[PDB]
Amino acid sequence: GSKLPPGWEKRMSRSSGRVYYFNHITNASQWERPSG
Repeated sequence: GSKLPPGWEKRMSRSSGRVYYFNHITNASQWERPSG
């Protein structure tokens, strides 16, 4: 994929903000897309 590892969700920010992805191991979030 695009720099992100597997381990992720497509959470939403404050509400409408963005679908910042969120990892569930490390619980960081981001704009790219993982695929392995």
